[PDB]
Amino acid sequence: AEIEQAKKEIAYLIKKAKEEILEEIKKAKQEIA
Amino acid sequence: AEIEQAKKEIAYLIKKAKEEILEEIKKAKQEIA
Amino acid sequence: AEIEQAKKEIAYLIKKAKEEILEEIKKAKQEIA
Amino acid sequence: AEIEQAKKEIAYLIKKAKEEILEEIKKAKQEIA
Ligand SMILES: [Yb+2]
Ligand SMILES: [Yb+2]
Ligand SMILES: [Yb+2]
Ligand SMILES: [Yb+2]
Repeated sequence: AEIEQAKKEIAYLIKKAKEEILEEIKKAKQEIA
Repeated sequence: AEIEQAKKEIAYLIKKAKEEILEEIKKAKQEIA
Repeated sequence: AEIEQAKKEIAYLIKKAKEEILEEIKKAKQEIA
Repeated sequence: AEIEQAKKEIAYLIKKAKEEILEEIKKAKQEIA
């Protein structure tokens, strides 16, 4: 089930990227405001 | 049509990530400026 | 060549998301600083 | 191994996008705060 495996891997990369970006926006906000 | 289904799922994850990130930038902007 | 087509479509979505997010960070920066 | 190649290409695009966005948040932070 390689198609599904590739999708799973991509989804995990998106989930990690999203979370790190949201964290960094929030932490910048907290530093400034 | 598994290839298309995987693409659809990935596209939805990107769309959600994009929207949440843009929202959080705008809300930070509004808090500061 | 459906695999390649799906990749092309995903790549375009990432490129649009990246560009919009970078634009919005820069415009927020310009408003504040 | 086209499925794996497409996954590799997508992963690289995500990695570049993530890194550029995180850099730009940090640099904005540094300019303001
Ligand atoms: Yb987190
Ligand atoms: Yb929204
Ligand atoms: Yb642009
Ligand atoms: Yb870097």
